[PDB]
Amino acid sequence: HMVPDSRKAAVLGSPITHSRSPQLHLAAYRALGLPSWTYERIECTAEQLPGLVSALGPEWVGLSVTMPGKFAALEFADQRTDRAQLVGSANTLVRMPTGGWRADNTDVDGVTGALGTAGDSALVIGSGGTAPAAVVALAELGVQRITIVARDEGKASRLVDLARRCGAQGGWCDIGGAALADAVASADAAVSTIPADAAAVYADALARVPRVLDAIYDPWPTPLAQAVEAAGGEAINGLQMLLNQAFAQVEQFTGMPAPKEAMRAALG
Repeated sequence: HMVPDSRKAAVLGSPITHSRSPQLHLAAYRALGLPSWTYERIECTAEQLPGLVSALGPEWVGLSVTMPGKFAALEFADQRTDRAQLVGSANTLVRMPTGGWRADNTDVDGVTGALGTAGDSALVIGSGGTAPAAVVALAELGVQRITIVARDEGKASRLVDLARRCGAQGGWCDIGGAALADAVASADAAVSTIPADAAAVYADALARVPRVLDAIYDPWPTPLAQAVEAAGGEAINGLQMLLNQAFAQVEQFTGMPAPKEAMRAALG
């Protein structure tokens, strides 16, 4: 009954059925020659997360964390990356060689990896819970200006503040207002964080942004993507954010380069 040792990982959150993390990680571990590592789903509230992680034994190598637990994960960890602190939340907990848990935010990699570059002037469409990672990612892509295109000036102002704390210029553009055309005319890229049916209202107005990362991937192409493509631009969907989020977790958990083709085969 001599067998190789193995490690345990999981995704924590609630609801926990939509996450693709188990699929992408098991596809990676099998490609990396670690077929006995396990990756489970654990339903977990923000309030439950610290007690849950605190009790895990040394065989637990890493956790992915999704809503509603990302703030709690950052607070729980005894070490955190600078970019997780800057985003203000963590979607990743990695066991350290000598026992601690390190928090990171690879949602940032989702956007930097999916987009590649965002040029000099980038838009974030929306002001909801995924917008902070988009802002920090755009700043990490070296954009000079981040414009928050959203309806709620209050939620937008907090993202403008974050853009500036990241070193970029920032400002707000009312999605429903007269200033949108000028924001689009000078934009090099956009990240759209809102649902497809909400973005469809503004698809023609956003069509001229040359490169658009749409967080939505089902159905595809979205109305937004269709307009961008009809205008000669490039539309990228949210599966590429999920892919690039996962690359970084797999590398941190296994210490091996991400098996990218194997993970692409599991993407959907």
